[PDB]
Amino acid sequence: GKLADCTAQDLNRTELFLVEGDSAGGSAKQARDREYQAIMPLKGKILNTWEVSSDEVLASQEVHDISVAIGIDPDSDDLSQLRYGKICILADADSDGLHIATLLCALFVRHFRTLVKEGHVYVALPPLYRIDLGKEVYYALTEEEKTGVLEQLKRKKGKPNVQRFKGLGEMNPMQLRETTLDPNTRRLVQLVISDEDEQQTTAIMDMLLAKKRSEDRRNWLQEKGDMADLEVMSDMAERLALHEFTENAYLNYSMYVIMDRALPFIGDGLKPVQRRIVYAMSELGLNASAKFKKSARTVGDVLGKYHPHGDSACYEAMVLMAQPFSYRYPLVDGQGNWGAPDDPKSFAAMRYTESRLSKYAELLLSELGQGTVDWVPNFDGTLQEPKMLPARLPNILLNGTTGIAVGMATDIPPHNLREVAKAAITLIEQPKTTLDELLDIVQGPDFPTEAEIITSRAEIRKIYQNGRGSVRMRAVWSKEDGAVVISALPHQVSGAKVLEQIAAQMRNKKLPMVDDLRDESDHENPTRLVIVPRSNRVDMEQVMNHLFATTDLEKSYRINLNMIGLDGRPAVKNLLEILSEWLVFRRDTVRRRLNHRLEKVLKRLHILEGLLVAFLNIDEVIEIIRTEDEPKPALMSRFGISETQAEAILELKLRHLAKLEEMKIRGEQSELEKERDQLQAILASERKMNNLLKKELQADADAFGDDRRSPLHEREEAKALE
Amino acid sequence: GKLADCTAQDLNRTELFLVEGDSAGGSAKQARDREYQAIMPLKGKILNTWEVSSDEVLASQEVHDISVAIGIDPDSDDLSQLRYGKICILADADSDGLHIATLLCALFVRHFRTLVKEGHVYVALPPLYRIDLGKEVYYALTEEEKTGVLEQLKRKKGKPNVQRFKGLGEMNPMQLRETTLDPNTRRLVQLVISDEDEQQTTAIMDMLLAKKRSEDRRNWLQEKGDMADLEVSMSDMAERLALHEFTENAYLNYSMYVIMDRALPFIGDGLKPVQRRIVYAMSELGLNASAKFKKSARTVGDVLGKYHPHGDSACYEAMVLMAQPFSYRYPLVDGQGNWGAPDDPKSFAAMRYTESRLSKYAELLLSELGQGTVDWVPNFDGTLQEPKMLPARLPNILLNGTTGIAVGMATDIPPHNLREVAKAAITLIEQPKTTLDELLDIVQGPDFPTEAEIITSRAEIRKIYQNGRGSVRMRAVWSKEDGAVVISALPHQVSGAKVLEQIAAQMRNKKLPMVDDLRDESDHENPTRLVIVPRSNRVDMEQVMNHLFATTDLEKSYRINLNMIGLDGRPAVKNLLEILSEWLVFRRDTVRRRLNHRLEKVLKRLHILEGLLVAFLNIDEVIEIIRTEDEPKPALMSRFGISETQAEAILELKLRHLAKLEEMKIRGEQSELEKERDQLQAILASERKMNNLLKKELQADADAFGDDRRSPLHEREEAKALEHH
DNA sequence: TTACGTTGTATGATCATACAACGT
DNA sequence: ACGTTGTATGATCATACAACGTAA
Ligand SMILES: Cn1c(=O)ccc2ccc(F)c(CCNC[C@H]3CN(c4cnc5c(n4)NC(=O)CO5)C(=O)O3)c21
Repeated sequence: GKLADCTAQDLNRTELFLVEGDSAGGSAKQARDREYQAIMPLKGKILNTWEVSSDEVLASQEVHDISVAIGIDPDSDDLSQLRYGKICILADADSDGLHIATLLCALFVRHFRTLVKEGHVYVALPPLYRIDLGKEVYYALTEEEKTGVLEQLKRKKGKPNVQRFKGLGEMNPMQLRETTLDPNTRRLVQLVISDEDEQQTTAIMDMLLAKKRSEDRRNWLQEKGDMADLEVMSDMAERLALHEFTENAYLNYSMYVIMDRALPFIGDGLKPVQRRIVYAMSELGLNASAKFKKSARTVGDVLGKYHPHGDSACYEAMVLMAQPFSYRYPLVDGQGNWGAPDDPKSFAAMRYTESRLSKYAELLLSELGQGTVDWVPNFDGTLQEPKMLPARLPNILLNGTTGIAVGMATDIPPHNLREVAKAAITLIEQPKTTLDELLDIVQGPDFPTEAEIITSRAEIRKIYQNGRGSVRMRAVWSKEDGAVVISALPHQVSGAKVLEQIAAQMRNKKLPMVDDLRDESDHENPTRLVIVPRSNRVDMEQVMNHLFATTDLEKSYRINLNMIGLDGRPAVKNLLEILSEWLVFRRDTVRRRLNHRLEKVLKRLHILEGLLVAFLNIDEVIEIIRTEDEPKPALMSRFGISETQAEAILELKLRHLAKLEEMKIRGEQSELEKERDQLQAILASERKMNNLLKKELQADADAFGDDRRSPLHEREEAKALE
Repeated sequence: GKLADCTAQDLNRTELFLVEGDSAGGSAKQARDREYQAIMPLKGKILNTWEVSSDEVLASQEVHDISVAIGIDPDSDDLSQLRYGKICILADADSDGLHIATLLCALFVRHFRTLVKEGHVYVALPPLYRIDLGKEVYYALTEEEKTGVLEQLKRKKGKPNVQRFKGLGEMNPMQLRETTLDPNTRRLVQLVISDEDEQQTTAIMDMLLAKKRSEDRRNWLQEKGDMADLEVSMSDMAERLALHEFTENAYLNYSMYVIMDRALPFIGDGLKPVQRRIVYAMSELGLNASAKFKKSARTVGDVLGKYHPHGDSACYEAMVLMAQPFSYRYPLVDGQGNWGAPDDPKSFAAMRYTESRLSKYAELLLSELGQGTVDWVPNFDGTLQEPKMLPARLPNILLNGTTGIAVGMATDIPPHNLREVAKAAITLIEQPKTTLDELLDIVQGPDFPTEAEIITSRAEIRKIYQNGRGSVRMRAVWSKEDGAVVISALPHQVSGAKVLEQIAAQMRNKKLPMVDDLRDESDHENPTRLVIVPRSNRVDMEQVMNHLFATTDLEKSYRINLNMIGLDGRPAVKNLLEILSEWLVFRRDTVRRRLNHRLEKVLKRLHILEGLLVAFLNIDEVIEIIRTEDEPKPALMSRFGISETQAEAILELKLRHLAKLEEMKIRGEQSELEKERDQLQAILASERKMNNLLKKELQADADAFGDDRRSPLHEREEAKALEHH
């Protein structure tokens, strides 16, 4: 039993539901009104059928099963020949479910135009959130309706307990039946194109799901976001046009992917999943000095506390943060099979691996508790998570992330820590610093390989001025004992792949100067593959140039400095803009940290003053406590003391009545007064704060920095043979 | 995978390593000596190859990959020269790894006996424990001397720790190379079946790896357990070993681990270790019955990273089984999401799309956990503590029951009614010399979580509960409406869809031409409603029902094997009287421990209160001593004849407590604690008082958690109707 | 009369997609 | 044309082990 069939052929009311996965499929099949309804499970996502011919959809198995399970052949039939009466799209209310629904809708448009023109295609409106503040069960579908509860929430008892349905599997079968399956209360919407909106629907769908219209999708997203800035409805409708449903669903999915899935934040240089992973690891006490713990617990904590997504993506992000060959400055230190340079994805499983935070990760979490960043409730509302991290160094450039989203993408390469820190310090010293001065300090990307960067300085200047660009890297080809020994490989290049590519040269004998191909790599020499050419009359250097031109020993890397800025909007920024925005972020975080410490110092100083007042009149204070029935107001009135100070006096212990504790209090008061003076002076003068920032950056660079790994030297274009 | 072949054909020294999986495969491939060694991954276990013919081993991919990767066809001969000289087994030192090694050894002996006689079979001895103090690489596997190289760290920093390395994944590739792959430090052992002991080896292996002789292996296990007051000065280093020793020891270890830690429940809490770890981790997560639901992914991660060193899928399956009402008579887990269906129990969702919490019944296992009721043991990493047992207020081993299969033994404990078992326990406490028949007058028998009917006679049930082993039978519950048979209840673990398919198969084959309409009128209001409409009112529907019972799944049998781990720590088959008596002993022990814990707390607090009152009487002198003496504790002890803990309590008193209201509160606390101490000592001093308290507690638990019997017991005929010319 | 199918903790892996952007 | 980079949507397979009941 792969699908679910009914026990009736009456086309009047027979219904088929296309669900996301068998996790929801089980709930749908157990909650179904069989002989009336049917459920068809799909193995995950489907394929964009807009840019594929109607005769060529015979490769995927989900759509093949749909075609066998549906009367309509994939071509434009228009005949009735229908198995199930009503065809419904049952996709989860999350943005990813909306994307799957949009893909299914595109498939239903390019191949089943009759099923929409006749009016037999329906879309389910499943809820995503349930609010239970009492006997006031409330359901919502989107975050824009999960925030309208802040209106009728005029209660001070019975706190709301929001529950987010992770798709449909989280939903109980009876709840799913009542919301989206039982016709007496289900919110099914008939999707109609009609002659009035046929052209409009075709135009919008072509704009959305086209491989070449991505520019017009960027324009669409920009325009809608801009007019959303101005104005951030559901009228309980039984029918809707495709041009509205598909447009809204793809807008939601694109915005979610752009701002919550694939683009990093300028401050911490992390995508949301990475931030949640690091925060959950910190909350587990998995600091660099702690003992290793199973990655399974970390993944479970991330999924059950902050991230409502899959296991595999979280584990892949963890491995990427832990792999030295993927991250220039890894955030995770691991024990076990954490991948290999030739096969990065050959890592073990969360049951057979141990993980801990790296020392570098301290630069993202040292100031987390000192009111530095804003915090937001999690999906269930039972916890709080940091929206950002107090990055002491600009991790967006030191490590860099590569990601692809809807409309946009990003390919930020890593850079050297010390050089970027020096650039930031120079920018602080001279705010009106040109890009060229910074490029004289950073010189460009610093990949985690000992290979060479061959792109010219002028091209790098163009890339760092316009943002977009491409860099190129080569190999080290130094000769020892008359034999060529390759010691360093380009980034994301497998030695086995290079050997297999060279084997094409060996078999085709385009260059018959070779005499063997062996890999003598060992633990002492990480990569040692020896290629023995002819004698010393052939000038093998040009043959190496040809090999660079043909094989993967010289490769290019895209650069797209696209990120979410402090304004909350994606944008492409140059080196100067990135550094300025990160400096603003660091100044803000340092100000918040200083204010937090100042508040703590002032409160403790007030308490210490009250304690000293109590110590001066200890006998009278004890007499008042032992004689007066309400000693707190009496203490407040007699000594002109505050309620918090009176409570501190009342909470003093007998052991503190000794003179040594009084001396300790006096010393603490003196030190805290000096600290308060220093903090107030720093917060009052801009130059003092700039000096503090420069000192912190220099100290962090000296304590956590390292030398450049990939030297930058200009090289020729190579290329040969024709 | 792609067998990661080497770049050399020298048959003299080429080595192939069989690993347990690509998780360990990556580390092995990174730890390999290039063209000197090779690694072939295996997808878990393969098969017991002892009782399979030499022509039936070659298959699609399991044995075929090994045979191709080695060249030697399993023909007991043909020792050619194709791929690799030496064949090595790289299995983890854990009991499952020993099982894998035993299976591989069976495959290599029953079909490649020449490859062992000539000497080409080696076993790796990888370490399981790691001490990580310094920058001096340490590896060693052992259990008798949990010391050793540790002691050579009396000149560096750091305190002893423990790393269990899981099975192989936790090892770093370089660590794997140093331990079991690089010959300069590798500890490989050549497995040789000497010609002098071959007859003995075949005798042992036939005892071990036989589908039918495995049953009577309990005598081997029983003897080894009995001879526990003996132990091998260790096996030291031999550089070579006989299979008769290696296979016997490995299979003994694996069988003991499966019996006592994987498949048999403990008599006290009635739980297998994985279930206990799940429940404990849920309790430590605050997932009480009154708490909010949390994602099962977090629970599984906690179980795997804190207490259970095994796979996630098995843990999730056990959790789902504990949560399904149609699987557990008294479920321990309450869930939100797709937690399965009675017709498709394994159709549940995933731990990312489901929420879980402990059930109210689970309180009966954890309410007294925080006291001194149970023993605690360090976990695998040594950074936490785990309860060896749970303070079961009721005998969950009989109320819920578990079914499991292990090496040598198995167990099929059926569920029972809570109230009936509680009444039986109360009667046993009242009359210790109560016969089995008297208990059976209260306990009617098993109580499955279905409204179906139990048809086995009372005498047969008595025989089952007297001899332990037996079999029970259940028949569906059906009712006639409008002259048509309506089935309302189905037997346990029976899908309605399966019954409908079976009856439709009979209808299509026209075995029963008296039928006229087989319909499924099941709905949410009525869980099971299967309607059989016969062709008219002259058809003997009773005989057709008897035929269906004899032929379809409407009548099913259930094995009963009351095998469990007793308080002695040894598996045994126990009868109803033995189970009840042993659990009563366990409950008495736990209650005594709880009372002693509360008594100790009460006495310590009374001591502190006495010190506080003494301080209150002489507050001025105490304050003067504190303000004048640098070390006030000995001075207070000398002046007031007071204890060190009392002196510290006086020093930790707050100024707000110096008021008269706090003194009155302390005096009231003292009076209440004196009464509590008197009551606890009276209960602990008299057996009759403790027995009365136990009866009261059992009755209260039965009244708060009990329910009526779900499966009535009514005797029915043998059926066996129709199917004749 | 002899071969298959369960129950349940365990050993373990593999399959099809979206989405932007450039080099081959 | 294809093949990558990486967070995301959802699943699929081969076994051990005891003990009885179909069932062919
Ligand atoms: C994992 N595979 C393979 O290799 C090979 C083939 C294959 C075929 C179909 C499949 F469908 C799967 C996935 C199994 N089904 C996934 C479960 C596991 N899981 C989860 C979550 N969080 C965890 C954890 N497991 N494990 C821990 O230890 C703690 O964290 C879920 O939520 O769905 C497969």
